[PDB]
Formats: sequence, structure tokens, C-alpha cells
Amino acid sequence: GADGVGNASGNWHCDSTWLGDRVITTSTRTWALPTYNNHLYKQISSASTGASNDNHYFGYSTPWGYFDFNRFHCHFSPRDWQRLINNNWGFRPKRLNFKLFNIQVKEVTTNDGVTTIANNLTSTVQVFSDSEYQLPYVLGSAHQGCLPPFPADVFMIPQYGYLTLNNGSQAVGRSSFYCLEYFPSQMLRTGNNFTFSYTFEEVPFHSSYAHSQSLDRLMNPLIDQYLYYLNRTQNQSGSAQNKDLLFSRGSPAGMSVQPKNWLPGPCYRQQRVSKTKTDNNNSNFTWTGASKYNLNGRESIINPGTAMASHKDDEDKFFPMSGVMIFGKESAGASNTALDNVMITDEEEIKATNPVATERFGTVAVNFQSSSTDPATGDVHAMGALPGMVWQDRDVYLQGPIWAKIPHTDGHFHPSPLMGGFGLKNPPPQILIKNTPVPANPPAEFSATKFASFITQYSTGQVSVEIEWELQKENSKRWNPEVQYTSNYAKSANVDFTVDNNGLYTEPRPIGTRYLTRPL
Amino acid sequence: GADGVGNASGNWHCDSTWLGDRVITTSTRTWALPTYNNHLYKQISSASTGASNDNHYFGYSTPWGYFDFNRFHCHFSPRDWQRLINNNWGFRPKRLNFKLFNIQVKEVTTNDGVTTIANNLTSTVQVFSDSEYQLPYVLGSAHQGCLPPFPADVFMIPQYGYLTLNNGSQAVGRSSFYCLEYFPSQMLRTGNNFTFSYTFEEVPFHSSYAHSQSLDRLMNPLIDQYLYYLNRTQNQSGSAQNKDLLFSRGSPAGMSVQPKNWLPGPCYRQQRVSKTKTDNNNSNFTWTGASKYNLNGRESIINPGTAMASHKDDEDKFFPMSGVMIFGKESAGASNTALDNVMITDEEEIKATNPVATERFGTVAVNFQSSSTDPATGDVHAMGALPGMVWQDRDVYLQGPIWAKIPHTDGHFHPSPLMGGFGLKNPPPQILIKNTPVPANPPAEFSATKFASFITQYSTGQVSVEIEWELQKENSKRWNPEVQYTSNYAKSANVDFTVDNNGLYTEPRPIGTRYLTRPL
Amino acid sequence: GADGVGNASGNWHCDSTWLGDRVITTSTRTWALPTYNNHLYKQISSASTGASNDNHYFGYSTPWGYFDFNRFHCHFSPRDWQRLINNNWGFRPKRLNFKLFNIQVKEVTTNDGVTTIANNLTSTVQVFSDSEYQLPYVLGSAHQGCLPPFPADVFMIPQYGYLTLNNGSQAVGRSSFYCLEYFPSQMLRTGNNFTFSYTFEEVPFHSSYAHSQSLDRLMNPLIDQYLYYLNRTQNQSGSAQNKDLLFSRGSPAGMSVQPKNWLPGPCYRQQRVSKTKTDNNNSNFTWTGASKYNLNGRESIINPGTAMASHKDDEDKFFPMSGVMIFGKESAGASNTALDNVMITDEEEIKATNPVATERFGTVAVNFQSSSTDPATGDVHAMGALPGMVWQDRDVYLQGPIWAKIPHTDGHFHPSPLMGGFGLKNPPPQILIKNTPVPANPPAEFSATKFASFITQYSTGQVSVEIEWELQKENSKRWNPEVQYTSNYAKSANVDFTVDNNGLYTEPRPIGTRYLTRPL
Ligand SMILES: Nc1ncnc2[nH]cnc12
Ligand SMILES: Nc1ncnc2[nH]cnc12
Ligand SMILES: Nc1ncnc2[nH]cnc12
Ligand SMILES: Nc1ccnc(=O)[nH]1
Ligand SMILES: Nc1ccnc(=O)[nH]1
Ligand SMILES: Nc1ccnc(=O)[nH]1
Ligand SMILES: Nc1ccnc(=O)[nH]1
Repeated sequence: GADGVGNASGNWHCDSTWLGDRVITTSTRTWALPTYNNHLYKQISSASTGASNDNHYFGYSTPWGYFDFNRFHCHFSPRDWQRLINNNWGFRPKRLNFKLFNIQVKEVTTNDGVTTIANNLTSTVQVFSDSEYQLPYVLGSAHQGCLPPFPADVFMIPQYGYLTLNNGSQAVGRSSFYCLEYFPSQMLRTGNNFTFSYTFEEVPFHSSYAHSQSLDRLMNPLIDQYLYYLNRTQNQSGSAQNKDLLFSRGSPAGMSVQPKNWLPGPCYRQQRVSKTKTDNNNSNFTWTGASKYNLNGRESIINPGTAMASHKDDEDKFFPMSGVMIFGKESAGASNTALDNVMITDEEEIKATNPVATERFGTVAVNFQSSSTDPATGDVHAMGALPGMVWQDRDVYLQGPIWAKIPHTDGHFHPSPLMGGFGLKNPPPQILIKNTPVPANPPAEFSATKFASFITQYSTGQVSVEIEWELQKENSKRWNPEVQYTSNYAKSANVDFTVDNNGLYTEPRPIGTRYLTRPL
Repeated sequence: GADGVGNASGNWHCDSTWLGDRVITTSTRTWALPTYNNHLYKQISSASTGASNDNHYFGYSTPWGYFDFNRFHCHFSPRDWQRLINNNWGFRPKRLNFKLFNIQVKEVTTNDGVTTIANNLTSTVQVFSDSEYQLPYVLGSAHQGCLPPFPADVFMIPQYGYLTLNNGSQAVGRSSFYCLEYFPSQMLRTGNNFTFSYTFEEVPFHSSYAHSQSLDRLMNPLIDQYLYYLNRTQNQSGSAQNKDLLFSRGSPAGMSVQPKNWLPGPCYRQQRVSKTKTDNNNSNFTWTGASKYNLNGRESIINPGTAMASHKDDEDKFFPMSGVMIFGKESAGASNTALDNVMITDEEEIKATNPVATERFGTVAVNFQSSSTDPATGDVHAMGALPGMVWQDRDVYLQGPIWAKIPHTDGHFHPSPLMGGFGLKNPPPQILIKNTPVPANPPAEFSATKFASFITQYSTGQVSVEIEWELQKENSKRWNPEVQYTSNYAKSANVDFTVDNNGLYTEPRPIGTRYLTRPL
Repeated sequence: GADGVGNASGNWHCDSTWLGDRVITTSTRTWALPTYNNHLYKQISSASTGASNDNHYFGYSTPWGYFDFNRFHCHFSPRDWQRLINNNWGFRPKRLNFKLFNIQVKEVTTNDGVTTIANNLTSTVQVFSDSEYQLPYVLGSAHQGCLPPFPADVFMIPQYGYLTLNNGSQAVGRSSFYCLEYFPSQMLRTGNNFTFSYTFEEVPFHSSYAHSQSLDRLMNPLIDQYLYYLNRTQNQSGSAQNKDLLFSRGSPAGMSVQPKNWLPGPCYRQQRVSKTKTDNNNSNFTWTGASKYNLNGRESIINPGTAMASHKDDEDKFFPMSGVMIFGKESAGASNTALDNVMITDEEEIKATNPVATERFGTVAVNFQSSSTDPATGDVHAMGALPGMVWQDRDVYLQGPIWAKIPHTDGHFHPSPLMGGFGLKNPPPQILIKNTPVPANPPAEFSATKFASFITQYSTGQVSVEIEWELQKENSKRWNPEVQYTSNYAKSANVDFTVDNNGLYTEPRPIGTRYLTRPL
């Protein structure tokens, strides 16, 4: 860093600047970091517990905390998101600037049942960015502890832990252990500060638009095709039914039978469930009726799974059991909370190109028809990629994640993070931070045994993240007005995206980005 | 070439040089080339024979031989492979240098029942590289006849033959015939030599590592998600069972139900068979229970097929019927040999990302549940590519192939050779070689009829291949030690990868490359 | 020194960098230093005690602490050690850089109960390196208190004390007393830091290899010698036994009787003891059956003593009573702990050249044979250096010492530290450190009586040691694969060289360096 006890090492830079094709978000917050695990690394696992085989794990927990800004509301105020989404066909991150500063380390002494805090001026906090990605990448799993949406909220830094290979609750020889200290890290006293910058790789702009055409309506509703298709295998009222081969040319009255160039996207069917409970089966079918994948004898719910439309027209009451992103309200309990404490996303806009999530992809022949054998077909519920398929990826949300690390594998296929966002080979590095252990008084006589008595402390300061975002401007010739995200004009007891009478900021709904429209 | 009867046209260059990010393998061997087909091109096919429709073919056999180094042990000694695999996250070929030399053509005369060999000094051997790929590409089908693993072994050059279109055992008008002479070729007497170089296209480094995380364990086992999922469709001990909609947030106790970004790789299920025969069905089900593809009314076993893990945890006794590479021991007979004369590979390391080969990919919804209709799901056994899938390709082995030509098609999809290795648009060219016909004595009076009487001969010499390989160095922060390929320290009658008391080199096991670990 | 209360004077530099022929280890840790002896130097000795004459001593204890990094795990993580040992025939230290910084001095006050710690900002810690070696050299006696293996562990600094001449528990006129203050030292307040560098003398690379030949198997196993040896002193079935002189030439069937050039190493026999207690004698024979040296009427166990192989082939259950380095587990008690709380090294690799530790060196003639007198021979249990002897020094271990000061004597003989490592004429200097006394309040009236009332304090900070190591690369033409140190692939409850569920780092075995092989 820096300088004095008596001298701030950073100012408060929270702002938005719009500049034609760029928008620069700056956000600064005040954090608090406790001591974790008493400065220990612990082995952790599902041993005992009583966990099922699909829940076993092995890993470690760490004395470190970390910074996480991997949520859009860490950077975009509600109004800015609104600006973003109502005027642009897309956007992407380009560069970032990160700042830790104004650090202040404090000691806690308890006597009684009356707790005193003071400054420990000569104490440090340690920091580093894992810029060579040598640590297990724990961002992009949508874990809580990101910078809060509301700039006035103070936040506690999450603790870093990670998993490795496990065979049940045991480890394997291949399992990996990381000690964080065995990086180089920067050591900061109250005077000092930390900074680094980062550039994002080139990535496709996120599609902030719905289509205003669908795959099956790309033709000109005024002209025939020059192409023919088999229309009838029997006449044709000449009594009664006689084998025939009758061919018709593509025609505006038969848009369902016209040859075309393209196929809709992939499909992994999911179970349709209603918001009115009375429609559903009387059982507990989530695990048992769930779409799951099977990995080394362990089952995992596919969630949210392939980008698919949530419901066809007029059926907004249904949703895939595990195919929509779902946010909790600020009233929601951790487990088995009710419908009205959650907010379910809707990905209905993609039904122009993407199969609906709770229906078949389609139908396939399954035999050879003949006079003796009747033509049979079967339903296709899971369809991989076929040449000619086109699709739309899952939408992002003001409160969803931004990016994830693409796994380091021989093979990916369209590695856009299924929960939504940008896939990055070389994503924003993890930023780790810890209070340096400060021994309590040692004995008068040497002892070799692990030092286990420490002065209790924690730290606080500010953090600042600045991101530059490039915009894809809208160039639309559409004559009529667009759907636009808008707040509600009718009167009410509270304003949306505001604090209440107890000062609790709330986000009353998810907001996606798909309001403007393109042609296909 | 060159020069004298009395003057070598090449030396013996067999070596290894390690140079930081590069390793240069040189190997030289001594070959023998007979006269094939008596200098004739023969039409060949399955006519007569009694072959089934799935085995019919049409093609030609050729008077030529060819060189084949498309196996790792043609270049890497066992110790070098060990060096490779224990210290690098990857590697790829960059360039090659090829050399034919010290040629010596010999005539064989038999009188009795006592066979005399002498030098035929004025005789040639012919050579060319098919550098414009004008010939059917016969490398990359894993045919025997490559340079031997052991530098002291002499090898016989394989004969070139190829196939074309066939309708049963007949040909079609579209079928193609190639005459090799109707290239330009180099003609070598005992003095001369042949050389050429080649550069490899840019290709992804082969992944010589296992992952130490799995797709389903990428989260931080310490923090909840901000995302919610439908947890129950009924309460919840309020008696008895009542329709409900209950939502929970992602949590470390429920890692199987957390939303995620990624899907595991593709899947084409295969039949699971045990190494202890008593477990299996009492029938012959290989063709009949086999995963097969169907091409122009002809069936073909998919083998090895999609890259998939061989068995889940603790089940090393099972293997896909035709989903693992299998090497023969030097005791193995050509057909119906026993389990202990073969070596079956294990691709278990990829179960972090790739479905296990003998299980479903997963489960899919197949109907609409309601009070009247119970939720149904189905098993998915063959799953194509879905956006968001990530996977690991099949491993290579010290004795497996290196590369294959990607077919010249409009479309490939991840054209990594399914048997393992590097796909190359423009692979190392085939190198063809033949002894020039040397007429026996003609008659005293002209005759127009095909010349059919030849002096019997063959040739021998050395061949040298030098390849430069680029290495991907390991940069791992892992605190604990790695699994490392190691020879066995316990005492025995023979050393691994050695010759025995009769001078037979043996390779006692396959060695893959996946020992070091990455994060995902 | 520089600057501020508010300003870190050092960062955290813990890392490893591999660069071809060099590897640079950096390690940084956080220490704690109490006040020792209440700022007093005390005379100490075995007086009273009840000590045997063998355990009498005289010396002094000091108010100072010291830094000790003389253990390989202070610098090499387990993975790095693995890298070291599996790829290099040797290595040596070249240069070092040392850093003390971020110091923070604290005062402790108690009422009862209850104990209060604050910063004492104007307090100093003192430091110096004994670079002219003017102090008794107390490193290289394998003391505990070195930097901990695990970078996250905080450590207490050991106290400096030393011994001098003693006659029983009394001193002699020749006994030396040393006052540490009498040395210039650097005085550091919370702002300041200490640094120095050092270069190592030229030393032989440590042998990180086993031989793959033995002294007695160097001959060509195909060819006779031209040399002859007396084979028989009687015939030879011509009945019955008659005096004769019969000579044979060296031959592959008689490799035990072939003339040779070399002798195996020196020998000081030690008592063989089994790991299965039932094999041993029923008595307490360690002191009484021990190999001891006798110095000024005082006995001392020779331990570990001459470099000798721990056991011959197939006898891994025996070990020299005091001829192997033995590490304690983190469960081991200080005294009379059980077999399974210790880890015994094995120096079996050196049996190619070095006598086995529990057997005779060999046999010697002891008389003149004649018709009247039968040839006699005797066993040699202690053999000094003979021209022509060759030997291998004791191995080093990841947790053993690195170096020791060669005593300043007229004569050494192969002064490689018998406990293992590098002998250094001018070793890394001792680094001494102390909290400066801070008087409590004096009386209002002068008193000359030596001050004795002090404010209670201690200090803490970071220390950093960087060492450059030169590597001897492996150049082996060995065709088959090597033994390699490897972690175990089978599954278990804990990972090797990791922390457990209480955060205790453990080292589950010793690791030597001898895996690669040389010829002799
Ligand atoms: N969002 C995304 N990030 C990186 N690569 C992609 N390829 C397709 N979509 C992508
Ligand atoms: N091994 C490989 N060779 C060429 N192209 C590839 N694309 C993906 N894997 C490949
Ligand atoms: N390790 C060592 N250090 C210094 N001198 C030696 N002489 C023989 N071995 C030695
Ligand atoms: N990864 C991809 C494959 C095919 N098309 C895409 O847009 N992306
Ligand atoms: N061919 C490929 C398609 C998608 N992803 C890959 O890695 N390769
Ligand atoms: N000549 C010597 C041999 C060994 N050591 C010595 O100091 N001198
Ligand atoms: N000290 C020594 C004497 C003789 N030879 C050695 O290598 N060392």
C-alpha cells in the first residue's frame, strides 16, 4: 500500500457512466472478515452424517475468505439494468479493476460477559489473486456471499473450502490438497491497500432480445415453394380407401408441412409441475420423477439443464420441476419454504427456437411400414445436437450469476454456463483474503507443540470493483413499439427495489434482459 | 541418394533429447521387404468365402509395402513414456523427419532344396510419399506392421491394399482403382537414400492428466446458493399426504439438487461384462447384445465408441463389451484367446466428466403428470451433444495409435480419433515402397504376352523417423503428492519391459498418460 | 527499517520456481517470541539432577531465541520433494536470502483472573547473524523449533543455550562464557525489518539415486579373467586328501573368487533388533549392548554412526539398534513411546557398496597355517578406511536436517554429517533474536541493585527464507522404467501429507531421495 494510521488509502467510488458503446460500472462496499476455523485447515466429509450415496463428499475447509462479485446486481443498479435491457441487443464484459483498501484490524477481548473491541494497529490482512488458476475454482457455483445489491449494506466475506475426489466419504490417492499460504501473498497493515486489473477474453455478446419470428414461421406467407412433399398415401375420396402416392407443393395453407432449413434446439425433457397444487400428483416425486444424470454411481439432478422454454403459449402456470432458475425472497427460509417466498424465472421468450422444457422434442419413425405392418412412431424426449439445429442460451438476470470457468477438459460443447452467463476459459481470478494469526502470550519455557493460543480478531474495510462493458446497440427497423421493462405506475405501500420502514432492501422480482426484439 | 557399393548412406540415430518445452525422439530400425503378389495388383473380395452381409468387401491388393510408425512405442522408450507422463499435463507432435537408407537388394535362387542368396547390386527399390493424399489412407486403422517397440527387432514391411465401394461382394461404377506406379517415385540402388520432412498442423495438446474434481462437485461446500428449487410436491408431515409446492435453496447438504452450469459428456450405452465368467449370462451375446451402427444395410460394432468411463467406483471387474482398447500379449493367439493373454485398458479417470459406459446417461420426463396421471420418466441410453456438455477424450497408450486422418467430409464433430490420439486434416503422408521387378531371361523370339517370369528378390535396410514433440508443463499448486507411474519394487523373475531368456521383448501392461491432476 | 505503525514492512512470499538446472524455494512463516529467563543469562548444569557421569554437563542459558530452517520440509513441499527426487541424480544449496519483518511487540498485563494484551508501539526486537561464527554453533544437532513444514502453522522460536567444557557437573578454567549483547545487533521497532544474504561454499551434490550394480557384480558375466587364484590346497578326488596347490582362473561361475579393484565401505557393527518383539532377548540391552564411543571417561551412543545398509535382502524386519534415523509421529510421547508412533528410516539402497550395519565387515587371517597348525580366521566388526574402499553417505529425508558445521579441527575425514546432509566449513550463520527489556516503573529514590522489575512482553512477525538449489539432471540410458516415489492410489479416510478434521498437518512417512538409479 501506503501510509498512515491517520490516512485513508482509498476513496468511495460507486457510480455508473454511459458512453455510447461502453458502460462503466463501479461499485464499492464495506466488508467484514472474521477468523475462520481458528486459523486451521480442516479435513471435511460426509462421514457419519447419515448421507445417501448421492450426497457423499470429501474436501477441506480453509482459514481464508474470498471475494465474489459474480452477480449482476453487484454492479448494476435496478435503474441501470433497466437502461441496459431496454436499449441494447447485447453486452459483454471487457475489463475490470479491483481494489481493497482502508483496512482496519481489530482485536476482541471478552471479560465476563462484557466484550471490548480495540484497534490492533500492527496487525495484517493477507491477500492474493489466484491468477494462474492453481486453486479449485469455487466461483460460478452460485454461492451466497457476493457483494450486496444495495451499496449501503455491509457484508461478511464467505469462507473458502473446496472438494476433491471422493469414494463414498473416503478419499482416493488422486485427491488433491491445497495450502493457501504456499502462494505468495500481499500483507497489509492498516495503512496499505491492494489493487489489480484484469482483461476478459473475447466472448459473444449476451443476447438481450427475444425473437419476433419462430423457426417454423420463416417463410413468406404469400408464395408457394417449388418443392413437393408426399401428401397422401391413399385417395382422396375415391371410395373407399386405396393405396396411393399423392404429392403436394409447399403452400401457405400448409406451413406445418413445408420443407425447411433448420431444426429447433436440443432437448432433455423435464417433469411439468403446476403452481396450483391441486393439479399435481399426490406424491413426492422430485428426486424420483426428476431428470438426473449419473456420474460414477452418483445421481445428480439436472438443474437448470438444457436451455428450454418454460411453457408453451397460455400456460404460464406450469414450469419444469428443475429447469428454471429460482430466487428466494428475503422472507424465504432455507428449506421447504412456500411458493410465495420464491421467485421463479420464466424463459418463455426462447420458444421461437428452443423446445419447450416439459414436452417431447418430437416424433421419430421406429419400424418399416408395409401392407402387413402398420407405420409406427415414437416420442423423443432427449435429443442431442443435430446438424442444422439452432438455439438460444438461457437468459441472465439482474440477480443471477455473470460468468463461470469452463472446466479444463479435452472437450466442451457450446460451453455457455447452463445456469446463464458467460463461459470463460480464463475467468476473473479468485481473490483470497485472511487475517494473519496473532499469537497470544507463549509460555516461559520452550514447547514444540502446535501453537494453539491466539488473540481474537477480525478486520473490516472497503472493496471496489470497476467493470467496463461493451454494448451492442439496437438497429431495429420495427415500426411498432417494443415491450419494455417498466415499473408499475399504480399506487402502493412500497416502491419496488427499495428499502422498507426497517431499512431492508428487497428485490421483488427477477428481471431478465429480453425485451427488445430481433428477426431470426 | 548417393554413392558407393562400399559406402554407408546413413548412420544409426536412435536417441531421446529433452529440452525444456520440447522433446525430440529419434528412432531407427532395420526392415525387410519381400516381393508381394509377384509384382501384380489383384482384385480381391469376399466372393465365395461364405461371409455374412456385414463382412462383404471389394478392393485390391498391391505389390507395394509401406511404412507405419503410428504407435507411441515406435518413438518413446518405456522410460521416456514414464518421463513424459509423470511430468507433463500434455503434449503434441510438431514436426517430423524421415529417412530411408542403407538399402541392399538381394536375389534368391533355389536349386533343390538348397537356397542361395546373393547381392543384386544393380537392382532398385522404389519409394514415394503420398503427400497430396491421392491414395486411400490406410494408416489409422491400427494395423500391425509398425516399427517395433524394441530397437533391436527387425521387421517385415506390411503390404498395401485398400477397399472401395462394394454392393455385397460386387463393385459399383463409383468404385475407384489406384495404380501406385502412376505416381512419380524415387528409384534407389544400394548407394542411394530417401529423405523427407513434414510439419504437423496445430492441434490441441493431448490431456495427460486426470481431473481431481468432478462435474457434480464444483461448488463450495460451505455456502448456500441464492437459487431455489422445488423440493416437495407434498407436505411434510402434516397428515397425511397433501398436494403442496415447497421450495428450498441450494445447500451443501443437497449437492445432488443444486442448480449447475454444466452437463456430462455424450453417451452411447454399452453392455457390461464381468471378468469373472460366472457373473455373465450363459449365451453368446457379443454381436447380438452389441452396440452397433447400421450403414447401408451393413452392421458394424461400435468399438471403442464414445469416450466413456469404463466402470464406476469399486467395480474394476466390469468393462464395456466393446468400449475399451484391448492389447494382446505376446502369447495371444489370433482368435478366441483367453482373458490372460490380453490386456484391457481402463478409462476410469474420466468419470469426473464422462458418463460411465455401461449405465444410462440419465432420466427424462415422458408425460404430463396430473391428479389423474402419475409422473413418468424414462431411461436415456444414447444421448447426443447438448449445449453445456463437457467431456474428456479417450486416453492414449504407449502401445496405441498416435493419429488418424480426419475423413474428407462436409461435417465432422469433434474429430478426435475414437480409438485415441490426434485427428489430423493433413496427417503424415503414407510412405510406399517396392522392389522393382527384375525380369528373368526372356525367350529368343518376341512374345507380346504379359511378362511373367522374374528373378526372386527382396530388400533390407534401415529407416529413421525423428519427431519433435512440444510439452505442456505442469504448473500445479497441489500440496500433496501425485499418483505417478512407477515400476514395481518387489523382486521377480523378470524385469518389466525387457527381453527374456530367449530374447523376446515383452510389454507386460498398457500405460496410459493420466497421472498428474488438474482442477476442473 | 522504514516507515509506519500503519505500514507493512514485508509481503508473504511462499513459492517454488523450477528453472531447468535450478530450483528456488521460498518460505515464509509467522513466529512468536516470548521473553526468556526473564532477560537473564543463567548458569546451568547437571548438578543435583542425579545424573550419571555420562550425562553431566555445564553450560549457560540465554535470554535470546534463534531461527532454524535446517530441515528440508522448511523449504520443500511434499509435492516439490517428489519432483526433486523422481527426476534428479542430485542437488545442492547455492545461495540464500533471509528476511525478518512485520514485527509487532506486545505487552501483557494481568489482574486475576484476567489477562490483557496490547501493542507496545515503541518497543524493539533485536537481531543479528553470527557471521564470523563467534558463538557456539547450536544448529546441526537436530533440535526441534525449525520452521514448520506446513505454511499455515505458527511457531514458537527456540531459546539459545550452549555447553562448554565440564568435569562432572563442574566447570574448568578453559570453559567459555558468551554474552550475546556484546555483539552489534539491529534494533527493530514495529516499522522496521531485517535482511541478509548468504552464499554456500562449493559442495558435492547429494546423491539422490540408488546404484543398480553392486561392488561384487562389476565384471563381465561372459568372459574369464586372465588372472588366476589359488583354488585348492588339496586334491581333487585323488584319494584321499593330499596336500596340493591348485590354481584357477577367474570365471563367471566363480564371481565370489574373482580378483577385483575395490573394497566396500567402512564398518562399525551394531546390534540387530527385530520389529517383532518376540525375536529379541528378554533384557534391556540398549546402553549395555550398544555401540558406544568413549570420550574423556564419558560414554556416548554412536547414533546413527557410519553409513551402513540397514538390513540385507529380505530382512526388512531388522534394524540397527542405533544406526537408523527415526522420526516421531505426531502422536508420539517424548519418552518410551511405542513402535507405531515412530517412523524408522531404511538405508537399504546402499547395500550395493556399504556393509550391512549389523553384520561383520568380513574375515581376516589371524595365524600362520602349517601341517602342525590349522588356518585360523577371525571376524572383523569395526573396520577403518582402507585404500580402495568406496561408499555411499547416509541419505537425506524430507524431514531430516540439511547441513551441519564441520568442527574447526586440524583433521576431519570425509566430513559429511553423519546424521545426513552437507558438511559446511562456513555454514549458514546463526540468527539470534530477542525482545529488548522494557523496565517497569523504578522507585523514586536511586538504587544500584540490579534492576529486576519488567513489563511483560513478547513479539510476533513473519520470517522468510529463500534458497537457490542447483540440480544434477538425470542422463540415464536405462531402458526400463524406474522406481518412483508415488502416493497411494487406493482409497482412504485421509490424504497423505494433509491436515485432518481438527486441522493438524501430519507427515505419515519419511521420504528419502534414492529412486532414480546409476551404474557404479
Ligand atoms: N457464453 C459463452 N461463453 C464462451 N463460449 C461460448 N460459446 C458459446 N457461448 C459461449
Ligand atoms: N484430437 C483432435 N484433433 C483434431 N481436432 C480436434 N478437435 C478436438 N479434438 C481434436
Ligand atoms: N556433504 C559433505 N559436505 C562437505 N564436505 C564433504 N566431504 C564429503 N562429503 C561432504
Ligand atoms: N459451441 C458451439 C457449437 C456450435 N455452435 C455454437 O454457436 N457454439
Ligand atoms: N469439435 C468440438 C466442438 C465443440 N467443442 C470442442 O472442444 N470440440
Ligand atoms: N589429509 C586429510 C585427510 C582428511 N582430513 C584432513 O583434514 N586432512
Ligand atoms: N574425504 C575424502 C577422502 C577421500 N575420498 C573422498 O571422496 N573424501
